[PDB]
Amino acid sequence: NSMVVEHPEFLKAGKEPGLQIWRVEKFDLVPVPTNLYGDFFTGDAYVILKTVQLRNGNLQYDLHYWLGNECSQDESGAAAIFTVQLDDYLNGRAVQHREVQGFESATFLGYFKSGLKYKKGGVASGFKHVVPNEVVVQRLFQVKGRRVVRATEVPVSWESFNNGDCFILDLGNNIHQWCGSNSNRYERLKATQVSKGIRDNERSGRARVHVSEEGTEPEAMLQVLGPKPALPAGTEDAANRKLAKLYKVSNGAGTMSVSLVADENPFAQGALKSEDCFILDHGKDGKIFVWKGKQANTEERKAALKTASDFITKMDYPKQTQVSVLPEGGETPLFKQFFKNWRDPDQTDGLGLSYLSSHIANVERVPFDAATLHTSTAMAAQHGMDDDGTGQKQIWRIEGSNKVPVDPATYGQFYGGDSYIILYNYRHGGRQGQIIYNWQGAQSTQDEVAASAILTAQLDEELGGTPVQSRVVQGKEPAHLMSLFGGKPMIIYKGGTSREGGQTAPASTRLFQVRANSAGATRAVEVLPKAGALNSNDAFVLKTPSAAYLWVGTGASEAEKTGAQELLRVLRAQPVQVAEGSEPDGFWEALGGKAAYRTSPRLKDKKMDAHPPRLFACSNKIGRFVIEEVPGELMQEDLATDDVMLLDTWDQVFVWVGKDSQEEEKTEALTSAKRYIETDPANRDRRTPITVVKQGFEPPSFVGWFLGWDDDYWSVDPLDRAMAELAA
Repeated sequence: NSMVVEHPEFLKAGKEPGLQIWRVEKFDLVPVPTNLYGDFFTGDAYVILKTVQLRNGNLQYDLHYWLGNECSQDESGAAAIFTVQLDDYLNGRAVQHREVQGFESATFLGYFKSGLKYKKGGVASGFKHVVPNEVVVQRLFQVKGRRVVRATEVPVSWESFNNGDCFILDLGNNIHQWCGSNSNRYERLKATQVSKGIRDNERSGRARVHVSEEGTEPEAMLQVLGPKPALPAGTEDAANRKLAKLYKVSNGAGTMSVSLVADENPFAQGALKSEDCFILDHGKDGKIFVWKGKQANTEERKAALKTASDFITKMDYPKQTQVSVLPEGGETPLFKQFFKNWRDPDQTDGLGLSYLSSHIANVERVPFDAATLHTSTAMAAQHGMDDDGTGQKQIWRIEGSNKVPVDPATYGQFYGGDSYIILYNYRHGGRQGQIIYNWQGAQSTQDEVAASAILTAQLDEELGGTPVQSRVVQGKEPAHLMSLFGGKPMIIYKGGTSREGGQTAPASTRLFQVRANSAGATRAVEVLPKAGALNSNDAFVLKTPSAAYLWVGTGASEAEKTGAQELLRVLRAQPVQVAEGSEPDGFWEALGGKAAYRTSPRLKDKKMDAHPPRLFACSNKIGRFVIEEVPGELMQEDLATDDVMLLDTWDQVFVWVGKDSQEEEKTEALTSAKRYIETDPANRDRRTPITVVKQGFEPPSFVGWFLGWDDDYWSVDPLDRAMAELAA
């Protein structure tokens, strides 16, 4: 028998986007009924194929296998086997995931946003997944977790209960949802999904969800559980993110040994040879990766999962540690970010990259258009532009502990010796909002940098606590800030001061980098006058006592050319146009010789593919900084009013502060972002802009990342809503 006859579900999954789940039953793959996706037997293992459509129309595969806690070695064996052999039928191009009950990957978790159910039983005890009528049930689920929401089947007893969690006592025609007196309001909201899911999927709409809390339990509940005793209380990353090591493997074709190849990230991409397999160990953060070179032998590549196991044992890591195997050419963004500038040899041509993260597979890529920007929060988000930047603005320089108004004639020029506050009014949709930019010169004195931080916060306070607050550090201006100065470029000088006090004298030979954005606005950044500071993508202006050069890189467009000559006007010099590759030698001598610089192009449109937006909740309690990734598609729902969240684009880190989060959390908003940035395994630029945003006053460049954003969402308490209209 063929396999495509016999697993025709496999044919569809191989050919259509969607999700397919089989349960391993006596060394066979048996489809799980669709409306039960999310239900898992704790004594079994399963195989999960997610098929994503790529944008060029091609299909991309994530294979996961999932082991329950009461799984036999032989069950998990089969699951591993099918995983390897399925990847085989898909021409070695799938990404493989080992997933363990309780600690499955953020990717895995994202497939099930009604949540997971972990049921008692398995094949060995004669249990199946089966809907067809005839339902005499008596089950108890403990619902636990805030973003990751898991419902675990537990003994039908008050001993199973506690004050801090939610419980569902499934009784067939009637589902009883119960909430601990110490259960937080957001957790109850989540538990309602589970209940509703049991009503809709398992009881085909026809059953009553009855909801209650301690002291108000129904007769039905009291009848099966007995009279209620006193219950106990509840049981709910760090700086283990930063460090990772890379290893070469010898023998999956025999017995495991490994060599250290890099002891600190970021790693050199060239360390990854095709003839071999490598392990990237991030085990202290709960994850390891296996990378298969396209040239490693078959014995080797088909033994990847086994190799991962051995490594976890050899290093004495927890058994629930996550494992990912990746084929050469099919690396995931999280993998590639461990390396110095990942360049996949082709990829400026083509739509997309190595991998499309499942959680943005749906996002329609909208190009930049100033005239329709005011209509597209999608475009706002995708381009980091809250508006076209032509609205009213005030600019101050910090002198001592005061805001001093900058000369309106010089709006656009910023000195590295100073620190600035720009107050900006933006307009998008039909609604108005405010942004306060805090620009910190690389040479500004600590007293003044700090003064500008405090003054920023005080301006926000007195503008009613609502403006967006954005810290930017010299040389890393966010896209929107550049676009605030008519058609002129934002000019940034290495380090003088514009204050009345003390004008200085300009340096003898000065080099400026002129970089443009999606919107065509440019910024000219003064840099060290060395050839090693050159870039093929941008225009450059070099000023020497002798003359003035306007060097135009082969990547540079019209916008960069025109931006550069507007700067030449400011410097009061006369340009000498000079194309890259064929330059007068008076130029090369002005830079002190010719060394090598950067030629490889920038990601531009593919930035989103390489670095999809990721949402985290973060927390300080215990004097320990802890973060939790929220899995799957970014939803407004995921923004809990008693939380401080982080939306990480690549270019910026938004921190969202909920109205009901704690004081220390709200005032640590900035430091939290800095800590998230400091600890990232990618070695993020410490200058990365941070933008603090308030619940109910989010800007377009933020809301535009969540499809389904509704502005009245918070007017009625979220839990009060879900109570009535969603359930019964």
